[PDB]
Amino acid sequence: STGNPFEGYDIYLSPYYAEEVEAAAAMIDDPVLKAKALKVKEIPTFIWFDVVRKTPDLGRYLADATAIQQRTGRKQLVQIVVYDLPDRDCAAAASNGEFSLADGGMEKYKDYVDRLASEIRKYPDVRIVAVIEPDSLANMVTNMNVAKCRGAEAAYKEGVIYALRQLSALGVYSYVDAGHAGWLGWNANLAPSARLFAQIYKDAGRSAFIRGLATNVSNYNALSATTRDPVTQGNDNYDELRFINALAPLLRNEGWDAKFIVDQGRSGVQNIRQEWGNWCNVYGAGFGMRPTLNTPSSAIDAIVWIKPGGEADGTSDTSAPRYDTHCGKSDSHKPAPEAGTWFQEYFVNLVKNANPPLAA
Ligand SMILES: O=[N+]([O-])c1ccc(O[C@@H]2O[C@H](CO)[C@@H](O[C@@H]3O[C@H](CO)[C@@H](O[C@@H]4O[C@H](CO)[C@@H](O)[C@H](O)[C@H]4O)[C@H](O)[C@H]3O)[C@H](O)[C@H]2O)cc1
Ligand SMILES: [Mg+2]
Ligand SMILES: [Mg+2]
Repeated sequence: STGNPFEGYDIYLSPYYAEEVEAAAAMIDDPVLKAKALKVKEIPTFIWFDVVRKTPDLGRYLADATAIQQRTGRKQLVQIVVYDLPDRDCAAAASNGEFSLADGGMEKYKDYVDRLASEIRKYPDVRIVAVIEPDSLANMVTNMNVAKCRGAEAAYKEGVIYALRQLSALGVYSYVDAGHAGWLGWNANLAPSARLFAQIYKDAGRSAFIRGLATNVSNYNALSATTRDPVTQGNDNYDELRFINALAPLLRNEGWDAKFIVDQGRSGVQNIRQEWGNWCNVYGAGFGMRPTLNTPSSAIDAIVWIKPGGEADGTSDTSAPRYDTHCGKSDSHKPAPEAGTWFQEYFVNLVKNANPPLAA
């Protein structure tokens, strides 16, 4: 289709996240904060498939969404994240991941995608929006000095193209991850990013199902900054809107008229980072701008909550195999559990600090 893929759809509410929120609310003693916590389970989030053992769960969500659709007659849209490349998260320790290129990682990744595809095939009547491999391509632009990233370059591109070709053949709408304003928004990185995204789009066959890009995944940038965050100094693109408005024309000239979705899940509190490159469980974050199709620009299909607030970005335990020093910074919330696991203290702050505030 030509238009906004989200238009006219009810957004399927993650049962995984609802259950986490339900249990989290139960542990909050403040009745006001408890009631606000419970509102969060009604806010649409993206469902991450960060491990291949989760692929059968996609079938379960799509069956559930299909049943809701058939019961109510209201079209359902399921939001998912493809996040399992071999040598994943190559500039960091926190979200390492289960596949290694040293151990048949590439083939195992294709199989992971194939399993995702086999579930989608069983439930063709539900629309799916997928974010493709957060951080992957952003690392390819910026971190070829990092041995793991340099070694992963061919596999990242191959893997992302495979996923895109396989999902596009199933009518899945993809948004390829594109870092954020403080990553690829820098003039050092814009043009090279535009070139890379255009290349992936091309090699993936230029399917109309490849709708565009996703920004600010698991990050904290403002969409449109009322006051400039001191941490953004030197970068003219100091919010996601500016980043996108600088990127979109470049990418267009490079052969792709791309549309955008923006994570605002943990963007409610600005001015909370000592450095812009600090990403791990940043202290005092709040739930941000709610998912909506009323965006400030025609390039932007939707504001979304891609990273589900409350799930950790990485362990702060200096003894743990996945310990990354970003997770030990003075402006990280500590002690933090393993990436992807529930982080109660952190969730409690997101609710309390939410902007706009959550209602009862
Ligand atoms: O003015 N100049 O002249 C000039 C010259 C060169 C410049 O270089 C740029 O400097 C930037 C910092 O300003 C760097 O941005 C940081 O890069 C990190 C990766 O190394 C990212 O971390 C990821 O974050 C993800 C969540 O978003 C995590 O999920 C993931 O695990 C984690 O790895 C940070 O967000 C991101 O902010 C750029 O790479 C770098 O190219 C900049 C300016
Ligand atoms: Mg500058
Ligand atoms: Mg992460």
